[PDB]
Amino acid sequence: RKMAFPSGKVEGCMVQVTCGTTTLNGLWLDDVVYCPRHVICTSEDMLNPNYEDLLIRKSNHNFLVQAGNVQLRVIGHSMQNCVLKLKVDTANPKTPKYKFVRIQPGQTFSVLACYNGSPSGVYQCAMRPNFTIKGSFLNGSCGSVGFNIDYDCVSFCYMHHMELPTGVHAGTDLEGNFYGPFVDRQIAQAAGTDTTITVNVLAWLYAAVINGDRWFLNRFTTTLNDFNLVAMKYNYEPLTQDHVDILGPLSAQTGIAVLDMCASLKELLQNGMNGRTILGSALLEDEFTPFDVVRQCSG
Amino acid sequence: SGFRKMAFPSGKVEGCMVQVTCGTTTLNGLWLDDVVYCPRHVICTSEDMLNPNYEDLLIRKSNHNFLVQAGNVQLRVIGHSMQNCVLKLKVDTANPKTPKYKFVRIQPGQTFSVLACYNGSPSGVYQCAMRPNFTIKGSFLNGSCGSVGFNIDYDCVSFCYMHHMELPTGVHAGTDLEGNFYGPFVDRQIAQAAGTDTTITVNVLAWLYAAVINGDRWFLNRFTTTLNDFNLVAMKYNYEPLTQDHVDILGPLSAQTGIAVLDMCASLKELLQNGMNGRTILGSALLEDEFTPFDVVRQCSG
Ligand SMILES: *C(=N)[C@H](C[C@@H]1CCNC1=O)NC(=O)[C@@H]1[C@@H]2[C@H](CN1C(=O)[C@@H](NC(=O)C(F)(F)F)C(C)(C)C)C2(C)C
Ligand SMILES: *C(=N)[C@H](C[C@@H]1CCNC1=O)NC(=O)[C@@H]1[C@@H]2[C@H](CN1C(=O)[C@@H](NC(=O)C(F)(F)F)C(C)(C)C)C2(C)C
Repeated sequence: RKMAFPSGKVEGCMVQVTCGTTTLNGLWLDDVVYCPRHVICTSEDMLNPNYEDLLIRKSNHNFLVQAGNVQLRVIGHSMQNCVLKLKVDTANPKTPKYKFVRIQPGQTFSVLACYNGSPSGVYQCAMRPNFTIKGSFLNGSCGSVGFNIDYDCVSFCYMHHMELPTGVHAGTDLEGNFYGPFVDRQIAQAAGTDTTITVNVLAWLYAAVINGDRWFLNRFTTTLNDFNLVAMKYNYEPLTQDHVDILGPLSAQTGIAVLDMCASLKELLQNGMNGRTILGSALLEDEFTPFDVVRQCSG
Repeated sequence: SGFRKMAFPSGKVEGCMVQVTCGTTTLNGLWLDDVVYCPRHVICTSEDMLNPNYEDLLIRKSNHNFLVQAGNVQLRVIGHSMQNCVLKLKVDTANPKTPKYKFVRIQPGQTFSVLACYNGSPSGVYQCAMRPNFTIKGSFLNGSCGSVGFNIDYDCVSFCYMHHMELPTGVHAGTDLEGNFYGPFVDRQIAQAAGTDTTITVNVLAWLYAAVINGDRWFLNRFTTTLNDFNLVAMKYNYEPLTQDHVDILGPLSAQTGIAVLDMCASLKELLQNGMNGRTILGSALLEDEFTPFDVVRQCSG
């Protein structure tokens, strides 16, 4: 099934940041708190903000940072793209090993949804090819982060900023650069047409084969270039060299060449599933990555 | 908005997980105060699991045969007792990370989070429900026993499940923290099958309300039905009956959407008799039944 990473290492980094009456969540690592810069905005400000001018008027003593009800004094502030960086007087004793990463469309991560600095729930999702995520976020969730854990290292990849009219969500990496062509202004914005994540569908078919569900395999293969041109006709993402590489381990485990699985997928796309299921499903799953299959099938 | 299968944050439980070893058998334990809880079959060899004499096996053990590891540090066992299918190991150090907690026994249909662990180390968290046939549709591998399921209310962890075994159909079975199995199963390595399962009707309706709150409305219709006439059709399709307490607990979702519970029941009735026409609800091709009304209110309202 779809699992989240254990959230404990991130829970110990969640704080709340307040300007005036505007409050959201921040991320406390060592002696720095990271949060969306629109915390410095009033309601009217958000309709058409001048962030450079709003920050010039701000001082350290205007920022209220709290871990629980314990205040952390801000001793410096700066803006990096769409994130604020607030230096505080206390190094977080629960800081884990960590890094900041910018992920690619199709990569999955866990989200720790927080409100008023208080973790509320954890769920798994993926960066869509149109650079949105199908999240679950209510008022006050901004600053919630998405992450992956490898070994003892937390790779932070997403911070939440906004919800689009179609009910999907958009945000930045931890250097404040939006995923996608979105801006942190309350103005009409729309997600592009989404596509299906082909590398992930393939990983899910490999998973099916590993579990003994393999009726969909044909005795044919294709060329990468031929597969990519046909895939786009069904609103499927084309494969990159990196996609073919990260499928290597699953190809080796099953002995099924990547391009042979591509040929099997193409036949599925052309003829559908004749009232048949794969892993108990009539829909092809596209939010399980090859890493997810390995991690969840090996423990 | 949006709607995801959501688990509780797992940090408070991660701080309680440890490793327990007997001979060559290793699994997970739950360290609360100065006691470690774990499945009793940790004391079994391969031959023992095929036909265990648990009380005899435990009388023949001593404290020092139990190797308990928290992180990289060994804890010294100073006592041990057996409560049903659970072993309690008294250790000489209290867990400083112990949360406020209670042990509860849940009813079928209720949901909970599972923190899957291996060798005392947390691996993943996911949301489950207690099936009507007392199994759970988990994801557990070798070494996962002693993983627990829980809910959190404010700052209090309610432990409701500890993992013990996997049935041949791939569903899972375990105990409450008093060591009593959910369902008619035993901690012995012998073929065991579960009763026939049913769908958790009140949960399906809560999820239909979630789909409406999120703008997925295609399955609604202009009709209503009586509670009894709905239950007749539900039971025909192997769905649980809907009680008046279930109707009441759906009230707040009915109020938010303006859709009476018995109006939604008429839509579910039509879904059961006609199928979904290959359409989806909240991106699902099947009716989801592992969100309670509380789960939906909490995620869609706050
Ligand atoms: C931050 N706590 C929220 C998170 C939102 C609220 C409901 N669900 C979410 O994910 N972010 C905002 O309120 C941001 C903030 C001003 C407006 N905004 C929006 O998300 C708005 N959306 C847009 O303006 C749109 F459509 F362009 F995406 C809103 C209409 C409130 C959903 C700023 C700076 C974008
Ligand atoms: C605990 N570490 C494992 C967890 C298992 C391993 C595979 N997936 C799981 O959830 N539990 C066990 O190994 C228990 C333990 C001996 C046998 N067992 C089983 O789960 C076996 N099942 C059964 O014998 C059956 F059919 F009754 F469910 C197994 C065939 C190994 C899955 C005991 C005492 C039950």
